[PDB]
Order: sequence, then structure tokens, then C-alpha cells
Amino acid sequence: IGFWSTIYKEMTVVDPLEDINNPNNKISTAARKRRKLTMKDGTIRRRAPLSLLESHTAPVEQVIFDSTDNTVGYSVSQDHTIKTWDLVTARCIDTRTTSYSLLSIAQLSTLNLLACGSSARHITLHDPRQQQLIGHKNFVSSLDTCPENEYILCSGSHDGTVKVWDVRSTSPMYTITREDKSVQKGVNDKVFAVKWAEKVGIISAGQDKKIQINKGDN
RNA sequence: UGAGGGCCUUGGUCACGGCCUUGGCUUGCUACAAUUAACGAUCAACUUAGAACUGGUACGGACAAGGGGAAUCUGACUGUUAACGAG
Repeated sequence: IGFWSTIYKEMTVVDPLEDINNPNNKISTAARKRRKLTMKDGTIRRRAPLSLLESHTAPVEQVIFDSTDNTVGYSVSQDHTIKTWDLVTARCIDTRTTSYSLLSIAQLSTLNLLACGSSARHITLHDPRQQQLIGHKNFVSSLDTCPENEYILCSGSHDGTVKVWDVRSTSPMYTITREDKSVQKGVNDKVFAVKWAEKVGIISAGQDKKIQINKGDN
């Protein structure tokens, strides 16, 4: 996991040339030309991360800030575990182990819960200091939380159907699908991104090029 | 002559540091030379296959198995006292 700064002046510069130019020990001509081919689009500013938090043993699928602390860094990876981080010390604080690879993580700070959607077609609820939502039919790719209601979260999955869930229940309330005449259910139909926008509703996008907007307002 | 970086700076903005704007090493497009680059640089490969010292050759000097020579009679028998026979 990388820890970066939005303001680029606070982060150390990285120079691709200096690796092959300052020592210049046994850099081959072909390697030099290959390096040169990577800066054909001008010389844009390049920066190095403020920190590199490294404890996961499998590809990390998502990372989020704490909705209150800004120092707690919950993240999920393909190594069935949820790790919380101390961004000040860049260290892993606590680890939780799930049975399946986790693909998305979302937070419900108003009731202190973490919803992790896994590759086992379900979303597990954890207390970062329980119940699990089921009903999907493929990988749960992304999650989002309702802005006005604190008990509702939306989930998009690789089966092409978004679903809205109440936390207290275990079944979806509404199952949004892709409204398109040219989409096939299992050929080109996936939801790679879902978003709860407080003004326009639910935005879903994926394998089908169309970006779909659904009301999702009372 | 356009682009991207670096040092400058000018105002408004949020408690030395952000946000929005103002004017002055790399590469892109064009114009005249060079096309003997038939040059130069760099990375990578490369170590000495030789062993053996056998004899028969022509020559120079002594041994080599061992008493010799001639002619007639005689036995199978050619082209000059023909030859031959361990007679």
C-alpha cells in the first residue's frame, strides 16, 4: 500500500536518468534506449511515495481512510484478511482473517461497522475495535453507502446486477439491473464501479460501455 | 518556431505552507549543410594440439652351415668341350 501526498512539493523527487547515468557501471546501449523510450512524452514531474505500508501477502484490492480519524487505514486484500494501519508509524495494527478473498471494503461510521464484499458472493460485516449479506451470484466488485440513510448500502457484482441492502436484514431490498437492449446477461455484463451520489442517485458502470443512473431516492 | 521541466515574480485567497491567475535541460514540427557512419562507443564471449624416440637403408671393414678341380663311361634328354644327376 502506498501513502502519498496531494501536494507534490512535500514528497521526494525520483529521477529515472540518475539510475543509469550517475553510476553508469554496465548499462547496455539497448537498456539505455529502452529507458529513453519511456520519456518520449516530455519530462513530467515524478515523485516517490511518502510511505510504503507492506504487510499483505496477496494483491490488495481496496484501501480507505477512517471517516473520522484520518489516521486509521483499513484495507482488504486477496489474502482473506482485513488489516488496519497506523499511518503515522506506517505499521499494521490489527488483522482479521476471513475465509475467502476480499474484493471491496466500505465503512459505516454512523454505526461503527465495516462491510467487506468478498469473492464468495457475499458481504461480511465486521466491528473494527457478525452478520453477512447474501444474494449475489458472482464477485462483489464494489460497495457504497447511502448518504442520507445510515442503514442502507449498495453493492455491485460481476453478475451485472446492483443490489441495495439494509444492514439489519439479510436479503436485498431492490435489485437494479442494466437497462440495455444490446447487453447479454453473461456475455458482456459486469459492474466494475458503483457510486452513491447524494444528488443524482446510483451510478453504475462496467463491462457494458453505458454508464447507468438510477433514482434510488425514496 | 511550438510543447514539457527548473530558477523568478505579480495580485486575490485560506493559519513559513496550500488554492486560482499574470509576464522570461528533454522533446516536437520546419529551413541550409553531411551522406566514404567505409566512423565511433558500449555490453557480452576467448585461451598455447601436440605426442612418441622405432627402425630398416645405401656405403666403408671381418664371420657366415663347408676340402676343391678337370675329363671320360653311364641314366632320363635342349637350342656348344650344351646343360642335368649330391650315378
